[PDB]
Amino acid sequence: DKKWLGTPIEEMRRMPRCGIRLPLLRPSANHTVTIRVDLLRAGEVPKPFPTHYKDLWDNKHVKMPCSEQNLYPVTAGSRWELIQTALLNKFTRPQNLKDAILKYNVAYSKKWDFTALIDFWDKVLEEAEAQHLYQSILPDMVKIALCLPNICTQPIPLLAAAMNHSITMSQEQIASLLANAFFCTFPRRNSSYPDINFNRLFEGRSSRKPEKLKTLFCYFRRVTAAAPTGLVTFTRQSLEDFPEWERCEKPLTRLHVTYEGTIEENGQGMLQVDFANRFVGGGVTSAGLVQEEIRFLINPELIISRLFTEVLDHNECLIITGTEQYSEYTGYAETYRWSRSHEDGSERDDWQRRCTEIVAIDALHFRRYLDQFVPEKMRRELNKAYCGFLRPGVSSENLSAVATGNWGCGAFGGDARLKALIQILAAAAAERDVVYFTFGDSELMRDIYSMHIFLTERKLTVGDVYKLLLRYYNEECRNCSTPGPDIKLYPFIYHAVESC
Ligand SMILES: Cn1c2c(c(=S)n(C)c1=O)N[C@H](SCCN1CCOCC1)N2
Repeated sequence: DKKWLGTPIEEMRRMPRCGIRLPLLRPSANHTVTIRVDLLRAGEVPKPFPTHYKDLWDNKHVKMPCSEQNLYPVTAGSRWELIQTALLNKFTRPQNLKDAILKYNVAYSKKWDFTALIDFWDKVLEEAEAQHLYQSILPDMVKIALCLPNICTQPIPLLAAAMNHSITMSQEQIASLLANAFFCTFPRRNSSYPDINFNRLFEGRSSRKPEKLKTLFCYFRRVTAAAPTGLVTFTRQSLEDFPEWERCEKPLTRLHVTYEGTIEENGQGMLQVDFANRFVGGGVTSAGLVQEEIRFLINPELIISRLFTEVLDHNECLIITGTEQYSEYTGYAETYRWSRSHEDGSERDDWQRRCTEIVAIDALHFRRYLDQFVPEKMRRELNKAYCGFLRPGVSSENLSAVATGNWGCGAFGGDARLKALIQILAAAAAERDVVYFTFGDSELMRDIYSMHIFLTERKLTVGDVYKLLLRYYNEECRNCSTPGPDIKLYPFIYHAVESC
């Protein structure tokens, strides 16, 4: 019968109910704000700040395609003018769009294949849908792209390694930027930053790509038909000091665990985990289609993090507040399908951000299964998850539950039961409750619940549990001569505590 165990999800903290009173929104040395805060009003499109376009072309800011420094060989010409001339042409066939995009990407005319785009337009879409694409949706996308200098007036700093910095920008500004990424307009982006131009979406034979395309066009149709009115914050967070895990005296927090539901639907208002690549977004603009890529497609405002977010080091994460859901889907990887348009019902905070908080924390890839039991590797994951969960200067009463699942399992070779306990410990250290979705695995739900209530009823601390993990490594893994150990982790823990 039972679909969930533990503390009722109803009893877990959610935004906006649990939220702090936000301080007044204002630009500072660690907070770039690209709109007029004095004109920010519910239901109104934000006004860019500053009024006129200002340009920075350097190694600390986004290089905007509309910069006067974006040049091409003719003598130097303005590539932004070239871009306008190429994209301001009628499209009636997919070749026309390929040819347009290549005019200002000439070096790539033999490298970039547009097969997935051609197949999408010709062999996937209905003729009426193809007609709406080229008569309406693509021209509306060109227009919002070419409007970039009036929209995105303020230089956008890169979220570089080791920076603790926030960018708050309008959903409209994002739309402009992402329309540019679709048309592959971002200069010098074709090494420690993810891809942002969408050229790899158009390439290859793949049945994923039509579905990706449908998801993104669903977004593009919405935001070019009627401007979104809210804001989005992107915060790179980088911690210097990490807990001494073996000395940590904090108790475990509450747990709800279920084999039904999703982070995104059932974890509304909670800190939602993105099972990230260290290049945020992973394969979203290319071949990937699992948990991160899906989330970046149905909430495409996440994709713009790729424009400005340097690859995550071990002590870093990216926290994104206010992205909106535009699509629903079914399946994943080979069975992923775009279903329909989604009307996001989320409330907005006092900064006009959707009450949706997503954190990108990248797990390690374990080519050898036992490697993740090595203390250094356990600590690495604990500290990554901890950095992703901690909100310095906020009381625990005001922190939502963490909504997560089988982080780093799948292609990355994580043990689900180890990673569950890791996330439980990190959450406990950050003084947050845990809502854990096992994604159909009822046995995993029962196991995580059983271990959690076992440790809770015996009042073991974070440190107590971590020490038991070290004992597991020292007795069962270290001098282990086979691919897996003699005894599994949870049984080992039960026997070791029940032995005391
Ligand atoms: C929406 N969603 C969701 C997943 C999870 S685990 N949860 C909790 C969730 O809410 N996986 C996916 S697709 C990739 C499947 N692999 C399953 C094993 O783990 C790694 C990844 N989508």
